[PDB]
Formats: sequence, C-alpha cells, structure tokens
Amino acid sequence: ASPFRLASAGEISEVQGILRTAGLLGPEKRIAYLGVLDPARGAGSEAEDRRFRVFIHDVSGARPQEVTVSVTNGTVISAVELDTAATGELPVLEEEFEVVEQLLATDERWLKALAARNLDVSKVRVAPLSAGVFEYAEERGRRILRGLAFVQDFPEDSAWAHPVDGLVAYVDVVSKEVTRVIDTGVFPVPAEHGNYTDPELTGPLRTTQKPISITQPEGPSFTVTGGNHIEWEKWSLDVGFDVREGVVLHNIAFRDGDRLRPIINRASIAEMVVPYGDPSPIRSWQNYFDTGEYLVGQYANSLELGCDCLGDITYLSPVISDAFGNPREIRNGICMHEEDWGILAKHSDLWSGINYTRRNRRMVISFFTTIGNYDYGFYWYLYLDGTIEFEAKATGVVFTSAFPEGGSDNISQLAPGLGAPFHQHIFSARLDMAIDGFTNRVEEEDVVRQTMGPGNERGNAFSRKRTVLTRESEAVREADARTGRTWIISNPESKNRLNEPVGYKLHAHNQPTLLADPGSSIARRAAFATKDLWVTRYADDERYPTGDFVNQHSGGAGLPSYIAQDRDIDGQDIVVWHTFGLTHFPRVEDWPIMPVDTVGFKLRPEGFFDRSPVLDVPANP
Amino acid sequence: ASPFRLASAGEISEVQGILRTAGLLGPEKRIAYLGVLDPARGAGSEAEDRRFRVFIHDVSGARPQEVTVSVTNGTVISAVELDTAATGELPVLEEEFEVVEQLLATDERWLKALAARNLDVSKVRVAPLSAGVFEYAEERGRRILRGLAFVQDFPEDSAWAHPVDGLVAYVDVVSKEVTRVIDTGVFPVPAEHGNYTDPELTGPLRTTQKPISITQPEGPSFTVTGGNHIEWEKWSLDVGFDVREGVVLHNIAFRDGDRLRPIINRASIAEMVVPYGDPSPIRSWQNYFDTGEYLVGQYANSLELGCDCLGDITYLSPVISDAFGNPREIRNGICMHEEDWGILAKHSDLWSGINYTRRNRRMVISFFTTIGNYDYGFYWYLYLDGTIEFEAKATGVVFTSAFPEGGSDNISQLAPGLGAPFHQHIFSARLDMAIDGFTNRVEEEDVVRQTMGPGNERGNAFSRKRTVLTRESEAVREADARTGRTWIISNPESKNRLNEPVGYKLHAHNQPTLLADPGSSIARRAAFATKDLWVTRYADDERYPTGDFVNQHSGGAGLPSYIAQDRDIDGQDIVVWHTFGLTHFPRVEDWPIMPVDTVGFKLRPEGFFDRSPVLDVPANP
Ligand SMILES: [Br-]
Ligand SMILES: [Br-]
Ligand SMILES: [Br-]
Ligand SMILES: [Br-]
Ligand SMILES: [Br-]
Ligand SMILES: [Br-]
Ligand SMILES: [Br-]
Ligand SMILES: [Br-]
Ligand SMILES: [Cu+2]
Ligand SMILES: [Cu+2]
Ligand SMILES: [K+]
Ligand SMILES: [K+]
Ligand code: NA
Ligand code: NA
Repeated sequence: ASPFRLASAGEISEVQGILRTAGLLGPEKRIAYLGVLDPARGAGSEAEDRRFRVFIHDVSGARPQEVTVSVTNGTVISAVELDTAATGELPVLEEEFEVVEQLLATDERWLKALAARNLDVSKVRVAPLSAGVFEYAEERGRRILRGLAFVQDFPEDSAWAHPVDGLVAYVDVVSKEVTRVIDTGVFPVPAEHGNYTDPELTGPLRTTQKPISITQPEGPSFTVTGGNHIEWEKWSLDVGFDVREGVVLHNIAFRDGDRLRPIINRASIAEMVVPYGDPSPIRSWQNYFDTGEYLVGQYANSLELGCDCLGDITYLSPVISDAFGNPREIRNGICMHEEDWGILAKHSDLWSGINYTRRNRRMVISFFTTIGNYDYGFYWYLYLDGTIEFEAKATGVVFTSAFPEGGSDNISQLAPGLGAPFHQHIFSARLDMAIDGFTNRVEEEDVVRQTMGPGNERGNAFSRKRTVLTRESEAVREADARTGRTWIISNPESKNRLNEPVGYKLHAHNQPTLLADPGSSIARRAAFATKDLWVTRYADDERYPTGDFVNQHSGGAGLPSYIAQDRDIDGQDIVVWHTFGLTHFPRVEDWPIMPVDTVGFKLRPEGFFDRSPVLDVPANP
Repeated sequence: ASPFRLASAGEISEVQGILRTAGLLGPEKRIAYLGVLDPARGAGSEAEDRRFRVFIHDVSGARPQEVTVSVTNGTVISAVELDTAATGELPVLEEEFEVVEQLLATDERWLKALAARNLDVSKVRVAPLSAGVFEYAEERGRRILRGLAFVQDFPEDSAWAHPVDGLVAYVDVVSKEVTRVIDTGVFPVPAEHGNYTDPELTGPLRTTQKPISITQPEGPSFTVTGGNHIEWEKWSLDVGFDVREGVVLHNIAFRDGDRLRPIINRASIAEMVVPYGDPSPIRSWQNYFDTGEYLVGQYANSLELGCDCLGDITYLSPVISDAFGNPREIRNGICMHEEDWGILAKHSDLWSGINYTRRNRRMVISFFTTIGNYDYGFYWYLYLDGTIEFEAKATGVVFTSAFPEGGSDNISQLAPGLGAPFHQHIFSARLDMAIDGFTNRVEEEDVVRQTMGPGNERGNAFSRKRTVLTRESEAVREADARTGRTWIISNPESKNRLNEPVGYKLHAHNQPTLLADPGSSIARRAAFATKDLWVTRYADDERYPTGDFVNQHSGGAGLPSYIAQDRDIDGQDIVVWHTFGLTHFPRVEDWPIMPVDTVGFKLRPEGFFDRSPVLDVPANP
C-alpha cells in the first residue's frame, strides 16, 4: 500500500490510544492539530513508518506539547513541551469559539455596552477572532481571542447585517477572564436584514433557467486506486488531505512515452491570511490566518451532488481527529471529476486541405471550506497539454461594520448605515518542485525591449532575459507585469531533444501583494505576503511560510527565517512559494451574499516535452 | 423589424444593384469591404434607413472609392475617390493572395534563388503577407504583398515545417509585377515534417478518453427573435456580424426589475495586430493587422457541432459580400449557447443554520477565423452576476524560419534547424459605453498604501483613489498591476440607492503592450497598441483605432488623431478602447500544432445594482 494514502479512521484511533497510554491525553488535554507526516526523502525502498504529528493543548493552563507518534509500531517518537510566548500559541480550538460569547454575556462592562445600545444580550452573537500581537504586554503567553458583536434578530436571521460598531472585547480562553472591553462610542446598528432566502428580499424566484445535463455514459476517464491514487490522461498523482492545509497533491507526474516524469513533488496552499485595512481601533488588529490559525481542512463542507459538484463525480471522504482524538469523517469533502474545456488545438490549412480540431479537458480536484462568514473553494486543475493550475473561489458574507456618517477612506457602504471594511485575501502556494527529478533551479524571465539602431534598423526587435536565482538571499522576487515577468523551474541535468534543460513556467496573476505598512505587525507576521515569489532549499521542518505556530506569534517566523540561511538553490532540491491574493473593496453587489470572485496561478510546460504532448488525442465524435 | 438585424442576402444583392445602376460597379470593380452601418444617434423613432458602406477597388489601377448606399431608398448617399498614397490602400482582396505565388513561379530572380537551394518551384508555397510601409519609395500608391516561401513535399504536407529562410519577394498585385527579390544567402530548409495527423508522429491515438455528454432536455434558456436578438437571464442584446470586425455586440442591457438598463451600446474587437520581433531583413517588416488589413470576419470558419461547439448550440449564419457584390453565407459561423460555470454564491452559516449554494452559468457567443497559419477564436461571455467578459483564443501552426546555427535572441528553436520568430498578438476592444444611458465618465482607480503614523498607528490601513479623466488629452492610460489599477465607467447622473453613481469596473490582464521601439513604423501604425486604455468622445466616423484604411498606410489616422481634439469626456457619450495581447516566445510544445493560449478582459458591476442581482436564482436540482 502507498505511503501517501489518506489517514484511516483506524490510524487516528491508534494515535489516540498511544497518546492516552503515555499519559499525554488527560481530561484537560485537547488535540489542536493532528496529521500524518509525509515520507522522508529516500524511503520508498525502506519499510514504511506511518508517523503522525500532534499539537496538544491543556485547558487547565499547563504547557502544550508537540508529539510525534508511530502508528505502524505503536510508539511515541518524540514529545516536547512548548513555550508559547517564544514559539507561538496553538491553533484555535473549534470549542473555544463559543466561549467568547458566553464569557462576555456575564461581564458587567459588556452588558453595560449592550444596555447603552438597547440590545438584548440573548440576541448578540460574538465572532471569536484571532488576537495577533500588538501592544498589550499582559497578553504574551496567554491564549487570547478578541470578539466583535453582531445582532441576530431571530434564529434564522443573518447577524452579519447587524454589526455593533465601536465595541470590542478581549478574552483569555484559558483563565476565562475578560481582559478588556473597549467602547469608543455608540454607532447605529444597521437595521435592514440580509436574509437572502427571504422572498421579500429575493422577490419571485426566476423560472427561466432550463436544465443543463452533464453526464458520462461510460463513466469517467480517470481511475482511482489505493484510495487516493489518480491516473488521468497521462497524469499520475496522489490526493492527500491535511486538517490545516486541506487538499494536498503529491507526486504529480506525467507519463511521456515509456517514462513517468515527475513535475511537482508536493503542492499545497500552505497559508492564507485576511488582513483588514480599517484603522479604527475596533478592527485595526484584525488579521485572520485562516490556514495557520484556524485550520481550513477541519471546516471543509460536505459537497452536494448537483449543487456543489456537477457531472460525474467521484468523492473522497477524508478522516480527521476531533479534540479528543476520535476519528471524524468529512463525508464527500473532496470532489473529483473531469470537465470539457473548449478547443485544445485547431488549424484549417489551405495548402494541405486538412481541417483539424481537437477538444481540451481538465481534471478537477476541489474542496470548499467555511470560516465564520467566509467560504472558500480550492480547485486544482490538470490539463491535457501539461498545464497545472490553481484557483481559489471566494464567497460567503462580507465582514461588516457601521458606515461612518462622514464616509470613509477604508470602508465601503453596502446598505444604509452598513459598512464593509477593506481587506485582502492572500494565499501562499508551496510547490515542492521535482521537474524531471529533484535537481532543479529557478530563473526569472523578463521580456527585453530593444533600441532601434545597428542590428535593429527597423526598431522591431524584442527579446527576453533569464536570471538564475543561485542562493536564497537572491530568491525573494517581485512581480513585474509590465515586462511580462515569469519564473521558470528547470532541471539543468535533464535536457529535451533540442539540448535545452526541461522546464515549467509559472504564470502569476500579478495582483497586489500585502498593502500594510512594512513596519506593521501584520507585515512581520505575514512577511511571505509582501513578495510574489520565494525559493528555498528543501528541508523537512520548513512546512509553512508563517512557521508552525502562527497564533499570537511575534513576527519573523517562517520564510524570512528560512531564507536567512542563504542556501544554494542552483541545481538542488528546492521549493517555490508563490504569494497571490485578492484585494477586496466590497461593492454593493457583494451584499447580502457575495458572488464568487477568483484568483490563482498556473504552470505551463516550457521545453519539458520534445513536441506537443497532445498529438495522440483523437478526434471528437 | 429591428435596425440592428443581420444583413440579409437580399440587402447585399440590392446594394450590388444600386451600385451597378449608379455606374460604380462595372466589370473592373471589386468590393474590398461591404458592411451595414449602425443607426445614427437619436434615430430610434425615425423610420428604418438601412445604409451600407462599401470600399470599391478597381483592377485596372483607377482610383478606388468609398461609397455609402441607402438600400432602403435605392440611392447612393455619397461616393468619394480615394488617394491611397495619402489615406491608405483598401483591405487585401482574397483574390490577390494567390497572385503572389503564381507570379513568382515565372520570375527569373525567384527561380534562381530556388535553384540555389535545390528546391522544385512546383513544391514551393508562398505565404502572401501584408507589406506595411518601409523605405521602398516605389511602393507608395501601389498595392504590394510580400512573399515568404515554404516547401510542401506532397499535397497533404504541412509546409510550415519547411521554411525557406534568407529569401523574400515583393509583388505589385495590380500591375502583376515582381518588384524585388531579396536573397541574403542560403539557409538549410528544415527537414522534419510537421504532419500532426501522421500516425508516425502522433503514435497510437489514446483510447482513454470517455465521452462527456452535455445536453439540455428542455432546450436552451435563451431566446432568439428577429434573427439576432438574444434574451437570456435578464440580459438583452443584439448579435451583429461585420466582415471586418467579425461578431459585434449591440445594445447590451440588463433587466433590473421593471427597467431595461443599458450597459454597453456597442462592443467589438476593432483591430488586432501581430508584430514580429526578429530583426532579420527577411522578416523585420512583418506585421499584420488581421482585422484592418485582412478582414477577420470574412475568414470565419463553419463551426462543427460536437467539435468546435459542444452542447445545445444555436447557430447564426451571417451573410457577406463576395468580390463582385454577390451574397455569400458563412454557414454556422457563429455559435451561441449557455454553459454551467461552477458555484455562483455559497455560505454555510453557523448562527442561522442556513446552508446556501447557488450555481453560475454564462452565455457564450463565439466565432473562429483562420488566416494563413493562424487560427483565432473570439468569445464573448455574459454571466448571471452582471459580469461581461471577452476572451481571444490563439492556436494554429506557428510561423517558422530557420534556426540560426549560433542561436538567436529573437527566435526559438522548435525542431532541428527550425525556428519560430518572437511576436505578439495584440487586440483592441472598442467599447461604446452606455452605463444606464449615454452620460458617462471614466475614472482610473489605484490602490493607495498608507504610512504608519497618526490616524494609522498600527500601519494596517489601506485605501484607494479615483481620478476622473476629464478630457481626451488626459485619457491615454497605462496599466499598473502593482497598484491594482482598474478603470471605472460610471454615470454621474444615475445613482444607486446609496446615492453613488452606478458603474462598471474594467479589469485588464495587464499583459505587456507593444514592444517595438517607439521610432518604428509599427509603433506609429499600431499606436493604439502602445497604451492599455484610451477614452474618446463618441463620433460617427471614429470606428477603428487605426483608421479606415490600414493596408500600407503610415501614421496619421486613428486614435492619436482623434485624441488631439481634446474633447470633454466627463459625463458625455464616450468610447473606451482597451489594448490587450499575448507576447509569444514559442515553445517546443507549440510544435507541430499549437495548443490554445488565451488573453482577454472583463467588466464587473460596481455599485450598478442596489444589491446582488442574483438573489432570485433558484436552488439547482
Ligand atoms: Br490532564
Ligand atoms: Br435586540
Ligand atoms: Br468541482
Ligand atoms: Br509582531
Ligand atoms: Br469598370
Ligand atoms: Br523541393
Ligand atoms: Br463555443
Ligand atoms: Br509609417
Ligand atoms: Cu473579501
Ligand atoms: Cu503566436
Ligand atoms: K500498530
Ligand atoms: K430599396
Ligand atoms: Na524540491
Ligand atoms: Na458611449
């Protein structure tokens, strides 16, 4: 069986037993993260050792631990006590969320703030939000959550329509104390509802949409073996799932004649951050590391056939751990299917008389997650021509505030008195490269304009240049859309039939990167988001661009610390980290529920093949 | 009958008859362009006057004429003789293309050049290409085509595999004279074939692709009336076709409650240019304006069901003129259909308990043209949420040359000895805007970064700014991907319920623009392509960014001449001209037939609606 297979319920049960038995899972303990470790470099020819990594919280205040377990052998390999003030706090527990609202509900300062605004405490929902690190000395080493209030008029009401501005609270979810309640002044609570299933708002549902039926009478063209191994139109890969990262692709390879050719060893979205750009002290601390602080995998939706995923769908149902180490299945959490993708190649030739058309298609691997008000879909695409693409789809309900009477340079008006603070959604794709194997390098390619003159008398010439990134200190790069800048990953020791190194070219969307001031806390904690492309030398323990414990960690962790090692990356085992994001100035059309917007990137073969790899695609019926 | 209906065969025949009756279409005359004119501003209530514009060429060398005819009234409205040396030659006639190879076959200089290379003239194809304007004074006022040679080994051979470098000829297609044959020396003619239907090159065809069936059991959701009027999911528009521009969209509007709200009055691709970046004298003159010089509409393919267009397809079969004024149908030249487009909106709310998912779809209107080795697809999309998008798809066989022994800074190697000169494919979308009517303005929107300090103590704030373009002199704009630059077209006299002007936001891909030296002929002739965005005041005779007559025409017409008028565009009837293109450094993967690559743009509503316009979409089955 493959060492890249999905974790089983039984494996999670075994982990639980090992911990309990070792005295590491007492009643005050909680599992904040649990996931299988990938195989070490060079092991496929050694006996498998399924290992799991676990972060263990203690609700009684004791120090948390990082533990590594071997389920194959039934042992604890390592258990280290964590100093959270130094290395960071553990991810937020799903169970700690409800705690903010409950604690506030009996706090005199909070109740006084609600009384001033004539709000029934029973109707006030509180969003349990990550704290970050600012000027509050007493917070260092404490697990803090901050809370913003929203009014829910009735059980099925959308509370996002009714933010309570001018009020914020801080809570210690371990000592269960309210550390601060800040009331900067009363703002009107927006009164219009945002109930998008209410006929009064939707009006009569349209009856004009006729069905579109998408079927595959002989079934799908892909095969799934060993639970999660996919083969499709020359492509080979394994679909992993981790509670923090979500869907992870392993061993992406392409079968070129009689050779299975590696392209990417591991692909994942290794972090994603949502920084807010409203300077009000009510929200100025607001930055959500959806991946690193909340763990997007654990909140993956069950995807419904015909609504979420359309066509001939093959599902995976990944298993994760709950807080106590019990296995929990996410039914139909991953969708797999192939889609038509228009014309692949076409030419009608006058001279030969040959008219030729071929159709394209893509393999899709997706999941969808919900984090409070946001919902994000993560889509990986494999195309017939060798192209690999990622796309994030952002939807959900916008995070809201009051709209100030005088207007705002940092907030949009969505409805009367209803504001939506400006923010970004910024992702980091970690691509552990393996172009024809692990000996890889990256070049930055810019188009080069040429001056009219000798050797270019008509002034029509243009060219391009490539710069090898040889050391990590030179490998922090920025976009330059104006010069058509891309990055090529190649294997200097593997050449195509024209004697050029095989390569793949990364095409970025060139959206803005992190907008915050460089001296800001968020710029330090999300340093990765300040630049478009980073290249590091592969290492076991360098997994996330923000480090292992993002919650309430002071800046510098992750990429900035990795890069500081200044390792050789010229013809070596390397990792590309691409930052890409949406900058969101919410529009009226985003309310009361927002239409999907998208961002992503793709990689196209660049002299990887000896000619088109789709000449053997047959004519369509 | 709608004044925006497609031209009928009868109308074209009637234009022929009116021209003949007027003495303007004798046996030496040829129609180089013929198209219906759009209704004048403010004519909606006035009765139908269908008028046609015609460019008439004379094969005896007399001066050509531009003529406008009223087919309704049976009259010549205007007829003027053209001085082509000044204002430009007429578009290339389909009949002139074949003249080049025919004449060269008997030219002693051409025969000697072929003999030097041991090539059989009977097997030498000549690509007949637009000439542009260079240092050859004898070409001024003459209709010239330039020819580049390719060997075709047998009737079904792809000649593009066998370019004959070091050789080019110039031909006067009216006097039937070879004006120049330039031979800069013998290059090896690449020997490998590029026959993508030959089993020896394709290998065994895949048997792994299972069928994807897309059907609509109740038929499509759009209706077609009056021949070309489309209504679909609140959208209303008319699909026109013009021999020069191809598919043209008219009267794009969206039904919002009771009101039919205009958005775009006319959308077209008003020019495209393909400049080559190889400084070899054999190709340094090489640029074509497929739209302006060749007329892309006339080379539209007939699109095959299940191959070119998949699903429930409604076709239009537009009619054009032949060279003598006889009508000719392009059977199935335009495909129209709707397609699923993933998730439209989705939110699973913990507090309300409501899980909500809706699906997206788009209406597609497309055609595909073939000119020489190139094949271009033009796709317009309308989305449920009010988004409008255009996409160009480039495929075909790349234009080849020899690959120089020492390598090249301006040409890629595709196969042994076979090169592909660098080039661009650049489009101009002309958007005659009508956001809620004709009173419009354009603002450039940039993200604004803020400095940490008073009022922004945590350094998280970010903002944006909008700059109104008030006069044509300040309306020639460039991309700035780094600052998230977009352009908003708004109506300052039509406000949403929040008292803000309704608008649409143009999102560009921010690809490189024209790379040629600003001193080059191509930079003058394709001036529009040097900047990303232009805004003009609407005028009847301002149709193309390159002017009416592009063939062998120097600078002096088109956008730079229009802009000089410095007209008020702040709350006026305005037109947006957006430049966007591909910069193509050909890859081995592009050979022997290239996979589709794409480029485009879209516009999204920006406070146009008072809330999401898709709340009335029903749950899918
Ligand atoms: Br315990
Ligand atoms: Br209340
Ligand atoms: Br999907
Ligand atoms: Br910090
Ligand atoms: Br005549
Ligand atoms: Br020959
Ligand atoms: Br289509
Ligand atoms: Br010129
Ligand atoms: Cu957002
Ligand atoms: Cu090209
Ligand atoms: K065991
Ligand atoms: K008539
Ligand atoms: Na690697
Ligand atoms: Na206009």
